[PDB]
Amino acid sequence: LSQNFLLDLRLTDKIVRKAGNLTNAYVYEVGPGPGGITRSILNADVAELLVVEKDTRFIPGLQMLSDAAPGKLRIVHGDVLTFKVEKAFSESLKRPWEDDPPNVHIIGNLPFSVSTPLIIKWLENISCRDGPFVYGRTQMTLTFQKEVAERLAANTGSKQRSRLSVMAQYLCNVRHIFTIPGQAFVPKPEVDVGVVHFTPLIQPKIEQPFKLVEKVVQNVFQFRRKYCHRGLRMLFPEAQRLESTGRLLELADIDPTLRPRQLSISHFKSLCDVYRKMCDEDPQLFAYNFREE
RNA sequence: GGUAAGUGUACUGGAAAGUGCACUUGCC
Repeated sequence: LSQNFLLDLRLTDKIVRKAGNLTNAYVYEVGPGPGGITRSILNADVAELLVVEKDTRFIPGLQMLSDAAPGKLRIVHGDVLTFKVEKAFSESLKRPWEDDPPNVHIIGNLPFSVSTPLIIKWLENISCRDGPFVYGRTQMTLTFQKEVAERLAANTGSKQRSRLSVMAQYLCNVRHIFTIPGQAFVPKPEVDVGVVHFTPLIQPKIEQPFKLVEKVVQNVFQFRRKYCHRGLRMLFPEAQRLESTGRLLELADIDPTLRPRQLSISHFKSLCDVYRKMCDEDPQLFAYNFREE
């Protein structure tokens, strides 16, 4: 539940500029409380604004706008996590993948406790081209915490280079655009808020299943300041770990003295592609959870 | 020594913050 509100008509209006030209668009907004952005979206001449809101306190104020803008704002009382936007718009709007993005957009100012699990849920959806991505390469404009925004957009060798960097950037073009200060919200939180734009890639930079990249990225990054080989080890049961780790790094041409923050997405394609071949040869390797064995 | 803030720093795929460490400022 949200307890810090963005109501500056200057900042909500600037968020919807960064989403692009929406002048006949079908927009799905997830966050809206006081509808600050909601008002900003409707003044952009969208075709429809679909809006989901769990908190009932905000729905009378959203109806306030479904009448000041008749035939423009569809309201839904619901949970953005259970809600299926795959069926919220017509099949006529579905563009192919190797086309341009569709006329469907996601804009969102969720609580960070909702938006952080959800961006990963949506990243898996991009992988499977289902979910919000039945329409094609649906773009999304979301608010994360200043720090989380930088991790999604971080390049190699930087300090915010985390798991979220690779899980996002291999599937999406990611632009951390600007950062609103906490003082602009009401009441003020003890954090700053970043704004990030996602555009799904026609060809992902790793073509492996999402759960496979997940596992490689999770193990590379689990020991954070150390040699990246400290983490890649744990993909392999102890009995084969010495030989399977050396074979992994050598075939992928990875320097084991590299740190997790130093590995390009190219390095992950090589690690993932070779790890994919190891699981094809040993059908019971992929399930090795080192945490107990 | 115990404690609580603040600052810096490290980490977080469950970040409107949290935790470790260092220093500073107060207190017991």
